Amino acid sequence: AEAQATRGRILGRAAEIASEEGLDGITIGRLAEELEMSKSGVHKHFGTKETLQISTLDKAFVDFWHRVVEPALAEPPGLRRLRAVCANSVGYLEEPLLPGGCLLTAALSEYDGRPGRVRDAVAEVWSRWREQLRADLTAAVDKGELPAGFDVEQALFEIVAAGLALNAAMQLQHDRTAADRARRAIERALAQS
Amino acid sequence: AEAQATRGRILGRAAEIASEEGLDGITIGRLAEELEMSKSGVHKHFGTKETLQISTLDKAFVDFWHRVVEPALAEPPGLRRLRAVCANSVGYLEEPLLPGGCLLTAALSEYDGRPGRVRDAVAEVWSRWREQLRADLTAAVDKGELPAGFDVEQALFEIVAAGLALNAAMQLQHDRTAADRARRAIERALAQS
Ligand SMILES: [Ca+2]
Ligand SMILES: [Ca+2]
Repeated sequence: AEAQATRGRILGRAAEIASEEGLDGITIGRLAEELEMSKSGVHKHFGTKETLQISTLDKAFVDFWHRVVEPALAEPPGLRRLRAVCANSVGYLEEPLLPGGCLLTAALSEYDGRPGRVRDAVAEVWSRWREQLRADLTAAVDKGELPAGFDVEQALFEIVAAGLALNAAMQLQHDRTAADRARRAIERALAQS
Repeated sequence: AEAQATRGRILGRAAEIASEEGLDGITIGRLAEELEMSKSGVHKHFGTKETLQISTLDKAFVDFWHRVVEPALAEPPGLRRLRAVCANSVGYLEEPLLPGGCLLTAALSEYDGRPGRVRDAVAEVWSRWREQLRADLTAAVDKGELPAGFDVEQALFEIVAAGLALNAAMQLQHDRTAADRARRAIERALAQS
């Protein structure tokens, strides 16, 4: 079952490629060529390019979650966990796992005008991410760490916005100042949203 | 010189197509087929697909500027002009000229990992937009409408971030609540950044 290793090789290379070229740059044939494999050998892991595209998206999300959310679980729900998650996500955006930055953020713009199975998977991922942030904001109000009338969705909007702007600045401008601005924007989100 | 009209037809259809498919979905052959023209007839306006791609980006930016910035010039520089520009840009994002939303925002994610002439043009456009916002923030401090130690680049970061998040929410989620959140995020940007 060194298949599991081969699968990881495929998905790993696909995430790298897709982070700069887009998910639609991902075909069975492209990956066979990149890894000096037969198309047959790729096809036994992933039947269609859409399956490969979705599995690559999922893999990248798993790697992100392991770097960003899992380390934060050593903190209690609420502001403690939220601050940890946000510090980790900023870190991940300023030093991405993939050469083209955050694949989740890029897939968002690539697929929002592309109705179908891949876009539905992008929506699913973004939904889980937003919920992880929202749960800790909600917990923080519940625990009295934020005021009773605090607007959870406003703060969430602004926190996600900071991430999107950080990724754009890093990828387009190589602007390393954006991270400190994202950090400040996240604190400001917590102060009256 | 009904060529000028033909050019507008080409660029118009190209902006529509690119807003959902990306700028890399733009070829001479695609547009010839879309408009029932010869490739020859397209090629006399735009020699290469990169020229066509850049001209389409520019056209879309011109249309945006005419809807968003020009109407705001009836206001004095500073907060008056800034609020008008931001209200217009929010309006444009909730009711876009193109079916796939803001082309400038999409090109940003499409081309940041694609070094070359198109990406350089995307950078140029985004630079002009950021400067239009920055000039009015700077004017507002200069006029004493914002406090003396107000951080112009923080506010700018957060204002641009709100636009990026609004476009993502509109395009992916059809979430019409995002506009009111963008509006609130822009006011909050002006309050201590
Ligand atoms: Ca929940
Ligand atoms: Ca200037």
